[PDB]
Amino acid sequence: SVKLTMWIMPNSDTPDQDLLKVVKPFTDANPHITVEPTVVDWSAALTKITAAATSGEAPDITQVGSTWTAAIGAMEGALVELTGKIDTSAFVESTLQSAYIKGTDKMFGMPWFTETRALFYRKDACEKAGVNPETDFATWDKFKDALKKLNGIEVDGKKLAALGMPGKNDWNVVHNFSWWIYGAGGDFVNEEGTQATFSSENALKGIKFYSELAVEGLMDEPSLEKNTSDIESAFGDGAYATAFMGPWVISSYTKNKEENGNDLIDKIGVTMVPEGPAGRYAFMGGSNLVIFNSSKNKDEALELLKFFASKEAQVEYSKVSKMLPVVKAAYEDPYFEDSLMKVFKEQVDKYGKHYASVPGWASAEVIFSEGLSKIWDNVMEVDGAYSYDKTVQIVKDVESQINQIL
Ligand SMILES: OC[C@H]1O[C@@H](O[C@H]2[C@H](O)[C@@H](O)[C@H](O)O[C@@H]2CO)[C@H](O)[C@@H](O)[C@@H]1O
Repeated sequence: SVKLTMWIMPNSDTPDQDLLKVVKPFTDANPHITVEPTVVDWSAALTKITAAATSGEAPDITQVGSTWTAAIGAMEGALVELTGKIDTSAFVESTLQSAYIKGTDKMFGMPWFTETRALFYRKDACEKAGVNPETDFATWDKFKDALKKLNGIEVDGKKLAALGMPGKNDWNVVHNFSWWIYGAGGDFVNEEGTQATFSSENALKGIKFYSELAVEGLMDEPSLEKNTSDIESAFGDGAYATAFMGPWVISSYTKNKEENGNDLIDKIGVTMVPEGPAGRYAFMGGSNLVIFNSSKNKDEALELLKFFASKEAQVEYSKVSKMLPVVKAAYEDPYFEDSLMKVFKEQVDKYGKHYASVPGWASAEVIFSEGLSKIWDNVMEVDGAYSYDKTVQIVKDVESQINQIL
């Protein structure tokens, strides 16, 4: 029979089992097609996918970060063009921007799932600090005042940091700055996506406001030396009062309770990111699916992508992974009325903003990760006292690099 291979990026402790649970109805209905997933770590995925495209040794299908689709699709003869092959009228319209190469009419990926980053908070810590989560995180200024109340108060048998966020180089370095830049009134690029603009006065204002939360002692400075994975685990172990995280962590914390009784899942809530002077904006990300032009089973590969876009598969994928569907009909299922999941859906719908879907963006994220993390080294006073002037110089240099890539 036809043996389809596909690469997936992990966001759970059992990536392959989860995937096989979703595709079992497809293999049942199509007995002559089998699906075998192979996990590729996030840090290695961009290089591994790029090498697969240029060399011609690839699986049939791979997951791709939504923000990388245009970079891979723009590579001569790398991907099967999907424009006209997938019925996109059933998708959440906003999810389609990252499936195309901006400015062209060429679609090289299919939207698979969506995610955003929301504000997790500890209900018990807020009660002790006199913070009302419903209202006190609503704006930048209220958020900062709430962190001041939370900072260093003893909950149970430890002093909690008010906000825990990672600072080490991973792909989330830029994502975690994005909505602060947006909320300040700035953007990474011009409307056309051909010019970097995050050294504007407003972009710098958002960068300054967020990074100086750590200067002012409201962020756990030691956590800035760690990556997203470590902060997610630390929050699940009760280390912080608040953290901005994606919805998949809810699955981790639920499993922690089942496996050892860690009750952390029972004393957290989630609210939308605080509103800045520009209005409310949120990070919109997720992943798409692509078919390698080197595939010798392109017919079956397209059948499988269409399955992943089916309502039933979209609903089941969200339940197992906690990611958000990209297909409108999936939200008819009552599972999405859950008090935590509804926050993520409302936030990405009303306020979600995705990066420009341009071929150079994937390369830009490499530079963003290496460049913007130097801001956290400035805050940590590794090499000299903190200085906003140094942050400005870092951002100017990064902007010059990104302009050259674009
Ligand atoms: O920037 C690449 C890619 O990142 C995606 O977020 C990932 C993140 O990179 C990873 O470290 C974390 O553990 O999981 C998240 C969600 O899968 C983001 O969703 C994409 O839009 C983006 O293209």
